[PDB]
Amino acid sequence: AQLLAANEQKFKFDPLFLRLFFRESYPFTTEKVYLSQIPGLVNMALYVSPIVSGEVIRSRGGSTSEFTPGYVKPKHEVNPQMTLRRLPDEDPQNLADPAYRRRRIIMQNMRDEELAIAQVEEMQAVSAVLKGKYTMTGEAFDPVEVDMGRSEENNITQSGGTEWSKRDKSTYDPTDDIEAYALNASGVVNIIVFDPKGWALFRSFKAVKEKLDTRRGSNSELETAVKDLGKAVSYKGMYGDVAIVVYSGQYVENGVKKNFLPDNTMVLGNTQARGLRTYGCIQDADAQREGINASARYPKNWVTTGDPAREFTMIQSAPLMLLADPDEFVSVQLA
Amino acid sequence: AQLLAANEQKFKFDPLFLRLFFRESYPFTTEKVYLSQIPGLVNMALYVSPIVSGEVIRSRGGSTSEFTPGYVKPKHEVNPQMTLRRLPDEDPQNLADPAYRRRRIIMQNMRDEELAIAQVEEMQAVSAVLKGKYTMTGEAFDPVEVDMGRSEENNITQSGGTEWSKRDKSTYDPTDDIEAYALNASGVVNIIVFDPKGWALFRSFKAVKEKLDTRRGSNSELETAVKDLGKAVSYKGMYGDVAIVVYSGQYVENGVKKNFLPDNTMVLGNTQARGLRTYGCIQDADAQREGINASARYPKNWVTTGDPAREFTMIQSAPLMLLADPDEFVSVQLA
Amino acid sequence: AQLLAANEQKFKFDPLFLRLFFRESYPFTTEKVYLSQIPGLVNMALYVSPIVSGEVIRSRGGSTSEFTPGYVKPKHEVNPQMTLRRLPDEDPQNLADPAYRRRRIIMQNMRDEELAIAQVEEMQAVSAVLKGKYTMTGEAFDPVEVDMGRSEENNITQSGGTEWSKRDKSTYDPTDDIEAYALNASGVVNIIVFDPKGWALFRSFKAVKEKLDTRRGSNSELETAVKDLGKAVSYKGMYGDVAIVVYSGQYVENGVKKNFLPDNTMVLGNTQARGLRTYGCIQDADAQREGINASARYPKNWVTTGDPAREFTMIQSAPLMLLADPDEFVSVQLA
Repeated sequence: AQLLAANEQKFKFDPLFLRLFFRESYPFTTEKVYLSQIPGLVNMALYVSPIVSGEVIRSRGGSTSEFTPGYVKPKHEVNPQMTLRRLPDEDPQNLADPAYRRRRIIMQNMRDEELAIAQVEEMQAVSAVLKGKYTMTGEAFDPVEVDMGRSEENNITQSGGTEWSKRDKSTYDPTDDIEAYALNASGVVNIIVFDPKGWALFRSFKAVKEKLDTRRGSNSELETAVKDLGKAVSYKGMYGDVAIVVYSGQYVENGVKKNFLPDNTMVLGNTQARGLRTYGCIQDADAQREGINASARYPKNWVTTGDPAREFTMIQSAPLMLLADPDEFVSVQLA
Repeated sequence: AQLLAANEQKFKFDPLFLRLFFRESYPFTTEKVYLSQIPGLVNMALYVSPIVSGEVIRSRGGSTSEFTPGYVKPKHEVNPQMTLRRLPDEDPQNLADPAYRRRRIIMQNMRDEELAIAQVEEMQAVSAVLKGKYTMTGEAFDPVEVDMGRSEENNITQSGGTEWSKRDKSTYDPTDDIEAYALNASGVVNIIVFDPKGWALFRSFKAVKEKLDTRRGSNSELETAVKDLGKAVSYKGMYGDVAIVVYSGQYVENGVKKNFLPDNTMVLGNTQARGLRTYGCIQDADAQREGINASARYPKNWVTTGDPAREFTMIQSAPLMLLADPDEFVSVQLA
Repeated sequence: AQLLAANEQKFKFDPLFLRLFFRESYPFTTEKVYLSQIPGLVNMALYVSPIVSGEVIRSRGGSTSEFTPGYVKPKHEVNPQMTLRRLPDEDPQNLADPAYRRRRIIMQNMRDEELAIAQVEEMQAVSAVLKGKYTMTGEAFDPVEVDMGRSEENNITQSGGTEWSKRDKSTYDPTDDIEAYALNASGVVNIIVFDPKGWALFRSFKAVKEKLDTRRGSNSELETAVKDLGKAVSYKGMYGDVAIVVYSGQYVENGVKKNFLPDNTMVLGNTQARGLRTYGCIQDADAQREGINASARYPKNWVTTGDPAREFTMIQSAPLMLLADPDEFVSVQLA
């Protein structure tokens, strides 16, 4: 059987949300995820004369704690009938070796497994930053709710008398409307990432293209962080002090593709916003014995006997994406 | 006769369709091609409970999983009278000996056999992704039809009603048309490869000229993948987010050179698409006897006696150029 | 733990459809079943000249492929407490040894495995040639559809138009109706398989009673099938050139017995009709580890650890009882 240390992946393919907002991670050593354990923020200094001692500082972070993360654990078989990919310039002599073929199959199954986990880790992020409400469902899970604690004003949808679709396409300037939306953002807005269906509406305005300086090179760091996803994400240009990204990544259902975002929607935030990546206990009998109770991922390979007689490789984790200031992003439902 | 070791070519000149979309290859160990063994696409992760239970994931192949490969075995003769081409740095003194003349004519036959096979493979790939459908024909061979499953929404015909050739060349902006045609691409496009004749009408508009970039290219390693194909491939620049390539390849029929693409056409798509390069078995006694049934190419040299007392060279293969998702591209039929 | 050498069933008990139409069996080597790999029939040898190269015959034709098998795996436990079924003409002295008693109860348990899988094969076969369409389903196995391609011209229902009950049971003749039913058979028909209570009404006609022949012996080799399954199969005699046989077989559901053929049915076919007996792979780690992928049955004895700590016996199969051509039978729904 493959050793547990066979974890040679080193691929970082975070789809534009775990790579820009949810950088820091907090794996937990307890089963449930207790929100009151995060480091939190800090008071100013509390001036004190240098003859008397000062009160010790204590930061706690959040009140509602007893959350519960999902415990996704996809499996795969290693049936040695798959037609292995012809790696460039590899010899055919090595392909005859059963051990090398088995190792190649295990390595490909690891990639397939890790691409299956990040889908949930990004669906959680998308759901968190659209409404601040996110429920976990699935067969045999007892659906668990997650209330991030959003305000109400940070969901402004254009549904009044005048919308961006049913007005003038030559004289209207959306700068004022965008600033009005970003006023209640509890900070300086920096990213106005679009869903391309909703993007095409904004793009039609000439007042946009008359001032959208879409020069190549976003800010010298954003395009460095987003070139890896040449399939899903794209960069439009700079709208002055802010940049525009078009995110079109799709999450696959049992057999069908679906969009992460509703088509005619946009969301505003910052690249410096902090997003928690809290995990939970990897409740495994062997993982407890190897002292890896608190960790991000946990591969395992075993050989089953008798009824489902096969060899399985499984990846298990516990994603409970969170935010510190959920009301800093504003998700505008366009029309 | 020269042995199987006469395979010293190691030249990678696959022309823009086997290198940009069909990079990965899946040679098979059976007469036909079955999509069941193909890894396919990863599914969702399916939240489950803790160690209580766990369900096994199987990656199926869908509905159709049986295709017939396009077997091919072009033959050449090695008559030691053909006047050798004056390749540079070639001394005739160490050339008059037949031991070198034959050894070089063998290599020349290998080169043009491989060139013909690779060019037919590219023709197959273009016929595949220009319209989604495909066929196999030929004298002394049973016709075979191959259907990728392209959606009808990805075959936009420009001739109907609103073309590009009948608009003002200084006021009409074709960005809106490109956006409207690339909206239904099931993924952000970055490659808008044109035709040598089809690019003229697109570029004739003035609005493109100022916005169009020529700055040597700043997209990716794509410029390196283009510089090797200096003859029939030209890289123009930036449309703002996508790259522009004008490709004017040619292939030799019975006696006439023709282009791969229909005259006034263009394609949009992604440079990160998944293009299958499935191959059948090399149904030869020696290949099976040497365990080389699963391979992309098979050279062979022998001498037949009695009626055709001549020495021959063969390169056997069986391409079935296939595309994972045909709906990731848009084929605009310009007019 | 008994090894795979415990294969001593030695019982040939094919019930009248695996013996009359589905004689030829073909265990596949791929998980899914592709009919484009069936050898097919053989034609007359050409009169090739002596001193000339011959021509290679191709034993292929007819795709109709892509059918998946209905994997079946019934378990049993071998707890040594049950009173052993004492076989007639056996030595009772060596029954004292528990090691022999366990080895005998293993085979007594294996017989039930074989019978309970033969019943599933009969369920596959009987209604295979009754409509063409076949839905295989059950718990822990999602429903699967298998369609032969029978035409509506081959499934005449007597209820359409004129019934048979509302007719004179002493003067009317069904010969014209029989010929009309047999005209759309794409081949001569000589079997008139009935249902006993659906055959009583057919026999109720006066002319049929004396018209039916009851001569000794079948045509060539039809009485041979009767001599084996005499409990539920009866051969009335001759009806010109078509044989009258009555199948009153039953299969056991959980605790109740059901008849194989629905009430009012009669099938018109040929004894030489080709009926496939395809199979799937033995999806088991030990099967690949011992190279027994292409097999119909697969015994296994093994020991469970911990929760149901017992020793089990299991047989795995994959019956996909299939017809070479759906248009060789006519299944009249009597009325």
